[PDB]
Amino acid sequence: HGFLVTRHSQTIDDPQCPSGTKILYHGYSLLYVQGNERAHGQDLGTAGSCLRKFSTMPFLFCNINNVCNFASRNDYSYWLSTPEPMPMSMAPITGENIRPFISRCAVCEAPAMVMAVHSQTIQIPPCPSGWSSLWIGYSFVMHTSAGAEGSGQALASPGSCLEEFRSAPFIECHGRGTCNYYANAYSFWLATIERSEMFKKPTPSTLKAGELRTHVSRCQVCMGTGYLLVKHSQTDQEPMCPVGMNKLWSGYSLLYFEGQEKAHNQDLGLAGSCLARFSTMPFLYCNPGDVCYYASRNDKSYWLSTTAPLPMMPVAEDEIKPYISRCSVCEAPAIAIAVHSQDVSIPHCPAGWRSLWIGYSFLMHTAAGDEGGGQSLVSPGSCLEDFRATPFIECNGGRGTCHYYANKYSFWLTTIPEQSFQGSPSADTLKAGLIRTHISRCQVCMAPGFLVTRHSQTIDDPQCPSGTKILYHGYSLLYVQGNERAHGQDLGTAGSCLRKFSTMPFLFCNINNVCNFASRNDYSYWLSTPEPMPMSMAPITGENIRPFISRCAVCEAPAMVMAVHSQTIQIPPCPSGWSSLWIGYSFVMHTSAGAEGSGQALASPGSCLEEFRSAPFIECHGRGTCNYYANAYSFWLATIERSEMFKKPTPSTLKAGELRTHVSRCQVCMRRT
Amino acid sequence: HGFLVTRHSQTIDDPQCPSGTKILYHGYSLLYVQGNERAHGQDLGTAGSCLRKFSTMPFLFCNINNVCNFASRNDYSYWLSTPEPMPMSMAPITGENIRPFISRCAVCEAPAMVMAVHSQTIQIPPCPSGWSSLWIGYSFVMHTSAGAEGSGQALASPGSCLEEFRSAPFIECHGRGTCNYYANAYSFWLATIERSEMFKKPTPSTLKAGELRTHVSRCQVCMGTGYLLVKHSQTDQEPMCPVGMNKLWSGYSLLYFEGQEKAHNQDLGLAGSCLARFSTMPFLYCNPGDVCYYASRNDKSYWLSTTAPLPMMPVAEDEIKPYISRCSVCEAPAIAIAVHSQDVSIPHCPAGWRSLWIGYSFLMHTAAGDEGGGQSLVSPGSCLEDFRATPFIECNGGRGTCHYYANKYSFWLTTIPEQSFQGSPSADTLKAGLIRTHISRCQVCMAPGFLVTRHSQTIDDPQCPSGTKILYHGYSLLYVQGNERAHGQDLGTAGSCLRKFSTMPFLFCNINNVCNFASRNDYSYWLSTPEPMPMSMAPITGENIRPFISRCAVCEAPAMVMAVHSQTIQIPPCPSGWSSLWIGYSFVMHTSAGAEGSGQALASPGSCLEEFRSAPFIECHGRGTCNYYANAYSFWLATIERSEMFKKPTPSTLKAGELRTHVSRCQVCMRRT
Ligand SMILES: [Cl-]
Ligand SMILES: [Cl-]
Ligand SMILES: [Cl-]
Ligand SMILES: [Cl-]
Ligand SMILES: [Cl-]
Ligand SMILES: [Cl-]
Ligand SMILES: [Cl-]
Ligand SMILES: [Cl-]
Ligand SMILES: [Cl-]
Ligand SMILES: [Cl-]
Ligand SMILES: [Cl-]
Ligand SMILES: [Cl-]
Repeated sequence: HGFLVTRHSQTIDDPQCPSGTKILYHGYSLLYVQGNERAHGQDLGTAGSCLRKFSTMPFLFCNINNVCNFASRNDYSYWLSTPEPMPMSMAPITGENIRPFISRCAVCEAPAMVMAVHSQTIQIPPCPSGWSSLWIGYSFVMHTSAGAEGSGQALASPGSCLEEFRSAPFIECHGRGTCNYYANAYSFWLATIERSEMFKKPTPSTLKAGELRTHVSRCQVCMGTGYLLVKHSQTDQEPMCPVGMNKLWSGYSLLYFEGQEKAHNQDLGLAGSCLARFSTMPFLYCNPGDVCYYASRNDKSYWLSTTAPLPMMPVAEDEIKPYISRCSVCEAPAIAIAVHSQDVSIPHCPAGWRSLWIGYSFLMHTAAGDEGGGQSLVSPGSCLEDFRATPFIECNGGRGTCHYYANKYSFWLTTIPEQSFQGSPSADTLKAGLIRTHISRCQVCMAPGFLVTRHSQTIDDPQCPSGTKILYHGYSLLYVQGNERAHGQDLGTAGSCLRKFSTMPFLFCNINNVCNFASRNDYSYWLSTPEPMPMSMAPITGENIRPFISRCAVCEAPAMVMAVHSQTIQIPPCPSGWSSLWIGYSFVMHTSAGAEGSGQALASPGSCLEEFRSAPFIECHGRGTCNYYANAYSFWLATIERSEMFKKPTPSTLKAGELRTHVSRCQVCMRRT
Repeated sequence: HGFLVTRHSQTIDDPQCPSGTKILYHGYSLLYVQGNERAHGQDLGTAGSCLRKFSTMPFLFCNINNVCNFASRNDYSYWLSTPEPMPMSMAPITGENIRPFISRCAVCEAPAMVMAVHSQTIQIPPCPSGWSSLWIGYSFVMHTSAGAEGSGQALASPGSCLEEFRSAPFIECHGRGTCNYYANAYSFWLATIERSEMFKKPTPSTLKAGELRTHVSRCQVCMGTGYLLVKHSQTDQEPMCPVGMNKLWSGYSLLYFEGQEKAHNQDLGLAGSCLARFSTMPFLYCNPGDVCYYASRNDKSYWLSTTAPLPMMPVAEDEIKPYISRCSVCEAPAIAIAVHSQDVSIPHCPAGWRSLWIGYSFLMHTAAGDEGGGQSLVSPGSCLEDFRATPFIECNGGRGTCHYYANKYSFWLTTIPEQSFQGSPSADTLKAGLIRTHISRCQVCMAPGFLVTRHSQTIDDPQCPSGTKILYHGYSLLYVQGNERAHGQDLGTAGSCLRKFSTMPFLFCNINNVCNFASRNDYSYWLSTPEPMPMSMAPITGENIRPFISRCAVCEAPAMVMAVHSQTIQIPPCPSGWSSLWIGYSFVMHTSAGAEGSGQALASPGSCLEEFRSAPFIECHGRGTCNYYANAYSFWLATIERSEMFKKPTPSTLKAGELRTHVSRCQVCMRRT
């Protein structure tokens, strides 16, 4: 069916594909990139973390004036690293001296899906019954470096299970060709939690060389038939698995971690959002000097919550339990997806598809600072059965307490009374019994196969590619920005294809159970068409917006689909056993207002746009206006010569007529069945 | 008395000192720097914006392991620029080709204080009666570039009045030696506002070459005897000036602007916080292509507010007026300062000092996103007569509406029952009649002369320097971090010298009139002593914190004091007419948790620390713990060879025994009287 597993050696040698899997290609271990000071990661369990060609600057950026710049500002790349020591000078490494520092990786095709399980103890967690073992490791969850930017791993992804513990598991590289370790490069790991300690104030620990792994959770990567379904009860009782679905485990509903004031979220539809053991501080962090700190600074955790009444002051220890939502992870015979109506009407499941539950369209959230995160709209995690203005609670780390604070926001897709296009939303403030008719509805449904999403980048619906069948058409949503926090929908997922357009397709709700729609200064971003910008350069409003918005198709596929990238001007061939759906250009990330943005998974078809555009997306506002602004940046994978991988990038500024000469090419492929 | 004015030519030629002033030195126009992705600006009206030696990397950073790195990561510097065109290649500029792009400046000594006034029309505002004119210009307020980081000008500073309008008034440089213009380099200007339009929804305008200056406010820089006192009524009536103080103007209480999701604040004790004409969008912005946008995106403004009752929905147009606090700017015979008690007791004014009012210690604020700002604790702007859990209102730009949202926080210095040292704060949640006894009190008092603040960086009180007299001693506060936003107290100001220490010297209050003290995950930062870090490297608690905290003295001076910096290993001589108070090392900025931080004004004695330390400050938490963490970074001005100013910086990594070889030296000087 085309499942993939990616393995990282954390040495200069290629890792072997785990028993029962077969090699597709090898590469270098890409952790994340940082462009215009915004980080965008690649999950280490996915093929996008494995790049065939290294470079300290593997991407470039383009502006709306059709000018692209390569290695010509101040951007970063980050790579998993080897045991190689820092040179005694502690000065940045350049050229071929970089090579001994970069981890290698393997992309392998598995016969069945692959996941990680975590013990939250020093013991190895066993694989689920009937699942086969691929490797064991240490629970790696997130990381931060320059600017305290960073990214993290999904806790059910193999990428959260590193086979070698390192206080310094990654190295920082710069567009100018330098790489080094820096004292603020932090690695975050799941900590060991005793069941008896779950609802006690954490005992802080400062750990040094020789005792570090004593507090690091262990993991095992496992392969098994079927798929995973995750349910969150939003109550203090574990949910029941649907009829016929064996339960793997129950736990506590984890929404996100905050380390160094940087959120790292778990998708509520994935098993990483269901943690078996609760703590107000379930992780620790290490600096590169082999010193780790558990519950010894000012970090926090966030959990989906129950209807337990708002406390007057923070709750401590065992008073926390009634507040924490519970979850169950279940073995499913097919992949569950969410469908959203953007309407008062509940959306029906497609004909023949088994329905699992009905809910409300939960999109994103913010709390302390402007940190937060959001859900994938094709994930069941975006469909909460119970609407709640405040669906999560904050747990303040080493304090051992949890509380509701006034800056907690939830964001929900809105109902839209128009059949499909809302260019001029009307602001409103909603309370009490007037809220729910403005919250989009959803249903979670079991799909018979797989989904491929395609974007025309024109006003015309795209055709479904060969071997796939249309499910629905819509508009190309790139990301949203709520309360100054950006949240994307991967362009390879059905969440980037919305049946209804609005310049403001969401609203937000506060601790006082008041919701505000199109009343503040929030944004939506959409892939756009070749429609020329107006000569006036003034914002576009209302019905005049329609010619600018790209259309999309969501299609049913008989097998899995992926993107591969050449990092050259040549088209990369599809892997053996895979056939071609389309070709395009390697699209990595983007920023716009406030330098916020999002990006694509490099193994996702969403990182392979069929039409190169220096300005591939348009910015819209709750005010009912859209425009192209001069700070809209698109980032693409750069072309790299194998012989020059480790040499200093040669900076280049490209103009119209030579843009696509330095843009990596890609192909989208589906496993032949 | 030693007043200074700084002028920027915006060309390659030295500007002339304005009539009635005399030249001290010339240099290059430094706008801001960015280190570890955090921006720190120098107000263009101050001598710290005028650096004798240019470099694309004029600073270095040091970590707690006594290792310093120069031009060896990925940092930035920004400079006011000339009319020089971009090269046709649009590729980064290097080497001597940079020189034609950098503005020159002059630092001049004035016989009296200097300010800017703004018309908010296309007409030149007249100088106040009895004030003499120095130059006229255009109202320049803030700017953003890479990462949408940036900084801005105080609206009563000459730095807010640029003599030449430019859509692209500054250029971006990098540690690697490159400089260029980028499409996201935004300049923000005060807009023209008709009195009849003040409380109407803004009319958006997209402006192109040939009509840009039609919407740009004009300004005049003026010199006059005496000082300025600013009062905010916190009501819809203008405050009366104190007896004997002539009123210059009345206006509306401006707290901050938000452009590109980056706050730029006005000090509530300075005349820039009193804007004569209100608008929900009082500024516009330009990109470097000579295209400007007024009320055409998603920016906002924030104002001090009244007791007008919380509206159920946003208020529009003329319903806004009852909500906006009013202000008056008054001519004062001496400089008013705030003194804070950190106690239930109201602090008395020093003997002989005229008292102006009594209030509560207002420290900082956050609202949309995590943006916000704060007050200087020696400024009367930190002493609000009326405590308010929500002392400001948000105005949503081009919507033309204002509202109170649930994520608005105010932060206040706390009362502390200990005589001077609180190492273990006890968390509490406060409501209704139990709040006010926990809010520090203040009094605003007219000082007979000037103030100099000195830090011992030891547990011993420093001596007041020659020619000054002790006023009080305290502890060295570097900055605070509330709701993930950092807010500093310049080390050359009395606000960095607090009579009482706490790991959590503040609390925050929410829209529901509930205050939370030491209950979440906030921070305070203090200059520290030579006390060794514990071998255990574990956090320090309670009374054990005392040996680590630096002491300070606030002293009365007969004249103004400044810092000068050599950018070499040699001590810079005091200017002619000025005598030496102490020598030290050029200290620019710092970051710690979350890569947040603050910095010093380079003309302030706070940028001249007498003891160089790679780890000059310690991090404390509301939990009652303090520690040195590996991501604590100190940034210092680097040494620069005049012949190599425009050449590529040579990167250097320095170890113990050679740290001070690349650290600029400074001297603190007082005008002889
Ligand atoms: Cl770069
Ligand atoms: Cl470092
Ligand atoms: Cl912690
Ligand atoms: Cl709160
Ligand atoms: Cl909005
Ligand atoms: Cl723009
Ligand atoms: Cl650098
Ligand atoms: Cl650009
Ligand atoms: Cl605007
Ligand atoms: Cl709100
Ligand atoms: Cl706290
Ligand atoms: Cl640390």
